[PDB]
Amino acid sequence: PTFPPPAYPYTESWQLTLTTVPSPFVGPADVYHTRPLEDPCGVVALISDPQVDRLLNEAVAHRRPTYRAHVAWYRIADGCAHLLYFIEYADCDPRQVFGRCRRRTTPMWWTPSADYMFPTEDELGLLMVAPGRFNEGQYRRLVSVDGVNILTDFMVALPEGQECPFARVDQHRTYKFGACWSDDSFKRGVDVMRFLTPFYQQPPHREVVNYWYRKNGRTLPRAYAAATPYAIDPAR
Repeated sequence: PTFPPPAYPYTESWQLTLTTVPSPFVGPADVYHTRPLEDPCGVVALISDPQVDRLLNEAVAHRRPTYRAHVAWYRIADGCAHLLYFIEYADCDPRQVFGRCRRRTTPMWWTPSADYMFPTEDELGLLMVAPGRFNEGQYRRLVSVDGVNILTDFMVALPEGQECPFARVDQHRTYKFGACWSDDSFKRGVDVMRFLTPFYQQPPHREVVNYWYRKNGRTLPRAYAAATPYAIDPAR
């Protein structure tokens, strides 16, 4: 294992430059498939390298001392998207790992999902812990650096008749996924804080979900295999 890296000071705010959620429909998205669970109470890894390092390298090549960024996730439905996650970064260091920034917002979450979903350590993936089957679907990631957008789709397939006995299904029954927004709605403006809720940064978020997982007798994996461009064990 490794010790935690050294801390660096940053300013946390509710918002930075964006008050509305960026449209997820700004371009085409490469498609990946999350790896099937070995058992229903396992962890789904929405992980795939966005190759955002290219954009940081460009900042260095043009001798720009900082970069700006944001990350958003969405559930894609027919003709519209449900909100899921949004965070913004400013005064970021292009010679450090993504997200090493002097300014960042609180992550903004769809709270029912935040009960069992949280970002990966590098902040560019999501982990989905012991999901109810209702979580099946198409998850889009937006990674943006200096106004350049990278889009990635993650297909989450969960077999019919398989569900974790302690899956979080209570909040979904009450709140579901929230409203669904078309491209034209994103263009007119969907207010971030109107529909999403400020939340913990990734490390305490991970540990809050981990506490629930461990209380139910399960241990988070030490590593997570990336989503693949092909489907593994596809159904019907």
